[PDB]
Formats: sequence, C-alpha cells, structure tokens
Amino acid sequence: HQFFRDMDDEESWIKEKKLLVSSEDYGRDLTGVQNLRKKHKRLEAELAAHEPAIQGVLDTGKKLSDDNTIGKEEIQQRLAQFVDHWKELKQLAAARGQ
Repeated sequence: HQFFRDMDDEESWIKEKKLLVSSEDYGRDLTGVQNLRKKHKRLEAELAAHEPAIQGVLDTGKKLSDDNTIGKEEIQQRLAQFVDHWKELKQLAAARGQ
C-alpha cells in the first residue's frame, strides 16, 4: 500500500513538473522566445534528476514482484502510465531542443 501511495504522489509530481514548464513561459512575447530557449536548458538539467527519480520507483516495483507478484502486477500497469507520461515529456524536450 505504501509503495502504491508513493507511486501516486510521484505521478503527481510528474504532473506538477509539467505544470512548472508551462508556468516558466509567460513573460511578454519579446522575451518568450528567449524564455523557451532558457526553459529547454533547464529542462535538460531537470530530466537528469527526473530519470533517477522515476527509475527509483520502477526498481522498487520490481522488488515487490519478487516479494509478492500476485497483486503488484496491477500496480505495474498503473506505473506503465508514469513511464508513458515521461516518454511524452522526453519527446517534447527533444523537439524543443531541435
């Protein structure tokens, strides 16, 4: 139950993370351009820390499996969303860079 909770709070953080990216943009068109470029740079750094964070949960889940399996399987499905979300985020970041 705890791991699940943590995962949930984590997924939440992901949403909150994306929100930040959406916040650090508004600031007069004239600067908006430089704002996007600056955002990208911060995005790369961010991602560096977001990788280990998300992975951490993933690893934990793997453990749960070996410790239970019957049940945790459902959580994996939910966690699948987490990865998917991050995946999209990565793609977006890549596009921005290019």
